[PDB]
Amino acid sequence: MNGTEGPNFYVPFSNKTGVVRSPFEAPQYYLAEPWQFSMLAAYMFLLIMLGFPINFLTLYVTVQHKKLRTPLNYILLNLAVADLFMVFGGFTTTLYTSLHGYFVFGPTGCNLEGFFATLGGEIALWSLVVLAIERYVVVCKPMSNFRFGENHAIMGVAFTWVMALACAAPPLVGWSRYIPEGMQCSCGIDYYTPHEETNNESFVIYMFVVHFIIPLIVIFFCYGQLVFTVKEAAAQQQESATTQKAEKEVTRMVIIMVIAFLICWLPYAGVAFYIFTHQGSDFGPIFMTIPAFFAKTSAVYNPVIYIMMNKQFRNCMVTTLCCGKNPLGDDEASTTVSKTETSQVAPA
Repeated sequence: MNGTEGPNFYVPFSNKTGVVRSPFEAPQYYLAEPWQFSMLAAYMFLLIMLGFPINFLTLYVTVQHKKLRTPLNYILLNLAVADLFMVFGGFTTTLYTSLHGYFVFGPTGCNLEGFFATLGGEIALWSLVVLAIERYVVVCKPMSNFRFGENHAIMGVAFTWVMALACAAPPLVGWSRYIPEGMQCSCGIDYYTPHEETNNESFVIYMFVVHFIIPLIVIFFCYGQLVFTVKEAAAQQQESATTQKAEKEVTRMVIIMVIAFLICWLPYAGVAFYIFTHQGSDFGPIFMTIPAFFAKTSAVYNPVIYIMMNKQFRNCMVTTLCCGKNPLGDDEASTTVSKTETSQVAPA
């Protein structure tokens, strides 16, 4: 093979020189400099330092605050949870793996990186499939009476977790295993070899069709059906008594989360596919590695988006720090939500 294969792994590098050992048992410092793996070791550490306290902050604020109860805040809390799963779970393995330069926990450590990432990566995706259908019913209106209430929020969150576990789990009972990637610090599904002992040429097609390409058509469909109804446009301080202005401000954030998804995943999906088509071709370590760790900023953007645009949530998380007794003058145009302050608006 152009790229070396293993019984339970695959190192993308030539072995005519005769240096390649198992990423589980041995290091991989022939793929790069002695301080090149320190990048990843410092990258994961400085990412987990900003991943945990933002996801835990989002978790602390959303549940403690009242007005934040629509499917908007349920699903984006589900993401904050799904993202915190990664920072504490899958990211800590690859931090400790990148600290040594190889999976010190064995082939089990490959799963910790490959399980939490594939799990959290799909909850990031299928959340947008729930949020895509939310725009479809309330805005485009096939059924004008129907609207996503609190019931469909939890069924949406429950729906996201079922799809993620139907992708991440199956690899662990004789199906396509997780194999180290590039510098062998990130660990993803074996699309590197036609390992027909465990259906590595077959099972890879399952995830790229069911757990990927269908969702993006669903999101481009709802974004596409909004060719007439709600195109990219703006409005003043309030509309429909501070309803449609705040509602359309969420519509931005719903179909902005798909924009950020496409930026922080296509790069991995393009390279991961490039290796399936070319099964064991002549490609280097850096070519594949960057994609993976680049893509491992999905445990931070969903919180950032949930904060940055939505002014309904901006004023909420600030109040938890000090705990005051009344709202600011600029406000949100629909009363700001706080722990012991004005989380209230009389409906009209």
